[PDB]
Parts: sequence; C-alpha cells; structure tokens
Amino acid sequence: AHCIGITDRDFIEGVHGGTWVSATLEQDKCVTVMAPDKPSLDISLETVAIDRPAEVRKVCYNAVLTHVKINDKCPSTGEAHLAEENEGDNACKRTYSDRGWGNGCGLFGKGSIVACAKFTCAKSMSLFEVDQTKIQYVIRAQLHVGAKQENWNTDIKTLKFDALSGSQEVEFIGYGKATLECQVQTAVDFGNSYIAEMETESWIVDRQWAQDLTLPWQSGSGGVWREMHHLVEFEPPHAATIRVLALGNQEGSLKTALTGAMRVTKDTLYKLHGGHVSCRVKLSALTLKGTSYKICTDKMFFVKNPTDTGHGTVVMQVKVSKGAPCRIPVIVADDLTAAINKGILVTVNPIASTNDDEVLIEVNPPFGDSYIIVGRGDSRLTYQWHKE
Amino acid sequence: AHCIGITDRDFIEGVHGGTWVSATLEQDKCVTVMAPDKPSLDISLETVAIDRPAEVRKVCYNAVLTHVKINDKCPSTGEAHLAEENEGDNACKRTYSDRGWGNGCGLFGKGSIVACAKFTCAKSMSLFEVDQTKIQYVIRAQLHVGAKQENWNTDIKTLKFDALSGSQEVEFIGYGKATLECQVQTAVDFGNSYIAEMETESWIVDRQWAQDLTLPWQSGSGGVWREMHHLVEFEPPHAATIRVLALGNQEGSLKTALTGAMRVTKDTLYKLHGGHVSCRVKLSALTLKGTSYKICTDKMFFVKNPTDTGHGTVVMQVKVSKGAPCRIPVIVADDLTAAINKGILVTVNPIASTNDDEVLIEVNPPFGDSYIIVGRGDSRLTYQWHKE
Repeated sequence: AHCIGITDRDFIEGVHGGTWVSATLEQDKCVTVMAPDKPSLDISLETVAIDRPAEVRKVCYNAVLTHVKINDKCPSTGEAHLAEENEGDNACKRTYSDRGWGNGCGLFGKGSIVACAKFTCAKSMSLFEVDQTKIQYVIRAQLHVGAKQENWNTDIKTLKFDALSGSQEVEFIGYGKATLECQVQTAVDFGNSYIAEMETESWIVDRQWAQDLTLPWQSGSGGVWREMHHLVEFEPPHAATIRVLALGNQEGSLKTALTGAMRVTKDTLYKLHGGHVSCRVKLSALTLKGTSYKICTDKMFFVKNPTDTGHGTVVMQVKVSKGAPCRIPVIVADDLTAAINKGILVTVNPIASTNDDEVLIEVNPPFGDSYIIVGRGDSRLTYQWHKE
Repeated sequence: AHCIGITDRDFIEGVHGGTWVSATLEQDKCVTVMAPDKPSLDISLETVAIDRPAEVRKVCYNAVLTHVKINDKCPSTGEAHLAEENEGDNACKRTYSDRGWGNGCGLFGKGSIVACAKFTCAKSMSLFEVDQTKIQYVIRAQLHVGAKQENWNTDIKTLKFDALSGSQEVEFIGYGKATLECQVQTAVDFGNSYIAEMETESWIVDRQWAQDLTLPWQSGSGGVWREMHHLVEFEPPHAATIRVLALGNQEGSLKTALTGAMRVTKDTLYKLHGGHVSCRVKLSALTLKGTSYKICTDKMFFVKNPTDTGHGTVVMQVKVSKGAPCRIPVIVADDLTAAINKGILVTVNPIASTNDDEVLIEVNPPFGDSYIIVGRGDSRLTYQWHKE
C-alpha cells in the first residue's frame, strides 16, 4: 500500500459469498484484494523488526599488537617465565630455542623461551540474539479510493503482529472496516540466528556458523578476549629473538563469508529485509461510499492521461471542477456507441466531494481494442486503448 | 661457517686420493668437510638474494570510495549519462531502476540510471619480477682453526655465485686454498615467480596465481587502476538512489592465501629464505699449518670444559700461557695408561702462536667410556667422557 508504484503486485478476487480471503505478504511486494461491490484493499508488508536485542558475543576481525616481551633461559637453566604471562590481555607462547656457544649459553641444547604480546582489538563485530517471539510485523493497509499519490502517506493504516497477537481491525472513514488475522512465519528465516553487525552494516547469521568462526571472541560483560591465538602469529625462535606478528584484517573474508545472508539495517530497532506473513482478510464489514451522490455532470479533465501501470491495469487522474459531492461514471467499452462495460474497475465507485478534486482512477481493460469513457454528454472524456 | 652453533650440520670425509668433494648447501644448515692430514672446512649457504628487481604489477587490497554521484532518467526520457562516467579514476555502473508515479516519473517502466564513485587505493601489494639469472648465492667458508667464537666473524670468507659464475678460489693465511665450483638451483623454487610485498612482509608467489587474483591491478607507470569492480559493490536501484559501497579489507584473505609461500625480507636487496646450491669442493691445495712447531709443554687450563655439541662431537677451549709458537697434543684414549688415540680430531693439529691464546678444540670421541687427554707430563688435562 499503495500497491501502484510497487513492482511486485498480485490481485486476489473476493467472492460474493466469501468472508475471508487469504494472502501471503512478503517485503518489496504487495497485494490488491478485490470484491464485488466493495472497495479494493491494498495490503503489504512494510517492515519486519526486532527492538532492543541482547548481545550474545563479540568477534574481533582486526587486531593490533604492542609491547612484545620475551624471556630467554639457556639450556639446563630451567623453564623460562615472563612476568607478563599470567596476565589477561596478553598472548603468550611457550617453546624451546636451539642454543649453544654460538648464542650466549654454555651448553648445546634446548633453551626454554617464552613470548608475550599486548592484544587489543582494533575492530570487531557484534553478535545479538534472535528471539523469534519478539519479532514484530508491520503491515500497511490502505483502501483504493481516488487518492493522489502525494496523499498516499496520509491514508495508510499500519498494524503490528507479534509472534502471536490476535485479530486486529482497521476501520476507514466511510467505508467500514477490515479484519486481519495474520500469522507470522519465523522458522526457515528466523531459525538458528544471530544478528551480526560490523560498523554500519548488519546481517542475520547462523548461530553455529558464528560460534565456529576461527576468530577471537568476547562476552559483552567481561572484556576478556578468548582464543586470541586466532589472530597472533608466533614465528619459530632464532636464538633469543621470537617474532610476534598480527594476522591481517579479516573484514574482507568475513564479508565474503556473509554474501547471501539476509541484510539487517538499524534506524534510531533493527529492520529485517526478509520474512513473510500468512494472512486472512475479512471483507464483509467493508462498504462502498457515496453510492447516493449525484452524477458529476460538469465538464471534467485529465490531470494525468490513462497510462499503463505494467500490472495489466491503467491509471489516470481526473479533476472535477463543478460537481458537488458526486460520483464519477467510468467504463471501458468496446465502442463509443455501446455503453456495455467490458472493463474491470479497481477503483470501485469513483467519487468527488470537493471542487478541483483530483481523483485517481485505475481500471483493468479487456484484451483487444477499446475505449475508456469517463463522464456523460459531450463533457465525457474518451481515450483509445489497445491491449495486446 | 662456523658450523658449531648451527644445529643442522653434516660431516663429509674426503678420501686420501680424493680431490673434489660434493656437497649440497641449504640455508639454516651447514657442512663440515674433513680430509686426512688436512684442515677441516666449514661451508654454509648464508643468503640467497636479488638486487633491484623491476616492478611488474600492483594489486589493491584496500580501497576507499568517495564522491558518489548518480544520474536518474525517467522512462522514455532516454539513456542516463554521468559527467564523471569516463574519467579514469571512477568506478561506474549502468542499470535500470523501476520507476513510476510513486517516484517522480509520469510513466511506469524502466528508468535508465548510472552510478559512479571516486576510486582510491588505500593499501596495495607490489609485484616484482623474478629473474632466475640475476639471483646471487652468498656462501660462507671458514677453516677449523683454534678460533674463539667471538672471532668467528673475523675469519669467514664469503663467495657470490651468479646463475652462472666460474670456479672461485678461497685462500687462507698459512693453510693454502680451496676451490668452489657451485651450481645454483633455481628451478622448483623460482620458476613461475613474482616477489610480492605488503608493507613490511614479502613472499615468492606463483605468477599465474598473482595474475588470477580477483583484485584491482596497476602497472607502475600509469596510475590507472584496472578492473576496479573487484572492490566495488553496487546495490540494486531503489528509485533514484543507488548505494555504492567498498568491499572489506582483503589483507587477511590474501595473507591466508599466501601461507606456505617462501618468505622474503628486505635490508637497505631482497633476502630469499629458501633455495639450494650443489657444490664441488677442491681440497688438494689445502695444507696444515705449524706441523714443525714444538710441543706446548707448560701447564695449560680449560677456559671452557669439554661440552657436548649435540653433533656427536665435543668442544673445549684451552688457554696456553707460556708455550711459544707450539702445537697442542690432543687425543681421546680409552685409558690413562694407553696413548692409543681412538678419537677423531675435527680441529686438525691444534695451535697456539701467542701466550694467553685461547684455542678452540673439537673432537669426535668413540662410542663408550673414554678419556680426553690434552698435553703431556703432570701438566696434561684429562676429562672423563661417556658416549652412549
């Protein structure tokens, strides 16, 4: 809603005896529900969202190294010990260098040696929990009245459905109301999942995949980086010296590992670019408005000519300059002499309540050549339409 | 050279009639050539190197994007064109957005749209050529005299062999000379190769691997980054907007793709941590010195006791306080009563030319229990040795 201007669009015809009409809603997609002698309803999934999710983990992908210290003990001088060893924020390794007269010591053998470095995470990625029950589903509902596009964001009602809310009503002024009974689907799209974010970007990731990452990880309480060795390289000892290096920035590798995953985007609250809702829509309480208005008899004009919507329908915008509250007669006939309407009106029972009102009409013309006729008398507007 | 203090060590015995002795030299490894009635020769591959290599390519692994510009034309308004399209430092993409009344345009259809961004390489990797004919091979040669370790870097000669040099002579003061005829081996270690460096670190990479890298690449002459799209992401068009993002830092993935590759390190000239030289060593012109000296008869002392080298030999360091130019008698008998020498002397014919000279001895004792005897009279030093 409004489903014109949304490329992916489906139509569902309600039936005369029918009360409910079921429809599955996906994002970047919308549905127009129609019923005979009833206003058409535009329904669409606006956003899926999770507000205030809790941090489960952090994962470091860029780490700098500082303060490299080393302890070197000659053969038979015993095991080496660094003071900066049994600390927490340091990466340490135990090994044995080959030492002899060539480098200090008096014996030829294995001289114990220890190396430590200060570990600080330059850049990391946050892992939040995905509680499927906390997920809210926002749905746009808006009737097909003669509303200009510039007023579409002034007529749209929005409904939020938890993992389980009840039925919810949407009433429109003068048209009655609809009842939505939407069940959310958070299984194959909300199953094992973390919300993972780097800097500005976020994604939905497999929990097992996130936990199986070969990178240092935190708990958001204690700033103790676990499994640091994933980003620290210890070259074999020369004699006394041991070179300790930082591995590269893992931003790229992670981002390639993340291709395909559903995107997530914040705003002041996490927007989910996916998911779907299966819905049941009650239409019986919906009513047509202005069925007792007079007929707009004064000359009318096309503010916007009949143009192809791409959905197999055509839209035009008509100004009414003198008719008081009145209804606009719109048909699609195969001949200018026949008033036999062959077109299906999506904008059911057009209307003009104020003068200089620009009402939007949408019709579904028949296959073949035809004429769009709006109004009566010489005043009436006619437009040739050819549907292949 | 000196092969004591170098763990990986081999012994090659020359034969009485022999003239040439073959030996393969590898880095972090050394060979000690022995010949009866001749000074032992310490030979080792110091460094492999390439000086002033020519740049073949550059390859961008971190790029930042700036000045994103976009041109949006409505349906049937024609093809869109940016002014910044065909400048060279801009990454650009042509596409079609879905446009209608919902976003500006008056028709419903494909609106042409172009997106460009300024490309600048934040961090890159350099690729140099590996000319197998330009590679030089530095070899350490040094005789087994009674030289202290603290003088080892004062007695070593160094020879450079091109991919094809001739035989080279090394002569030592008082001991004659040796001749090296070393053929280098630069096939399976540098065949398809580039020298690839990032910041401080370098490697030897497969040429075909380097060329198949899915990253932007330069020629060092013109600063035109080819195939930029490897580090640029264009999201699908909304209506007018197109988001242009930079891909992550590729330092990490590169570094993991480089694991195993032979390392390279600079110094003021590129040191190569690999390779080997097959050699033929001439020993006939090599002579023993001081065989006409008198015998050191005055009391001597162990500056450094006989200690296991781990090479199956023992080393000690003896100070001669009073003997003039004189030779030191050393044997390894099985008994203090037997002068029968069962030990093999690596430091052939020990020597002291000045008083308070600390000459280094190395012997190969026999398996079992034995005695190391140095000097004669009561003045002689004895040391109990047990070789399992």
